[PDB]
Amino acid sequence: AQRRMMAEVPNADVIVVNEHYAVAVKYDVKRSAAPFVIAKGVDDVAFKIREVAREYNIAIVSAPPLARAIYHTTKLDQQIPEGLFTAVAQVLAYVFQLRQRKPIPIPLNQPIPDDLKYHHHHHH
Repeated sequence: AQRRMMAEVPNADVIVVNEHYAVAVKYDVKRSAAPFVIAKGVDDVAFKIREVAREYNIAIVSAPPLARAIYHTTKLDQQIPEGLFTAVAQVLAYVFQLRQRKPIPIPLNQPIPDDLKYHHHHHH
């Protein structure tokens, strides 16, 4: 949650959002096979990421379990875990296929893996 992180949000391909979550995701294959997180924050920092993204016409999409799973499993400048690739790649496909405001609700097409979930859950 830095000015240095906030300066990177203009380079995002998408913000996955939804106590508030926002993760700014980039796909740049000359650097990494998997998308990577270039900004992330919760609550107010999440809304500052969103406001910058909207200023720069960067798609913001609501998929709450994906937003949370990315945030919990991916540090800044790190690739998302392999278990989230297909879900993020399908969000990216939708973003890239948009034609030339609340976030766009996108249904997930499969579950988020158990091992990337239950971050706040009290196990017995």
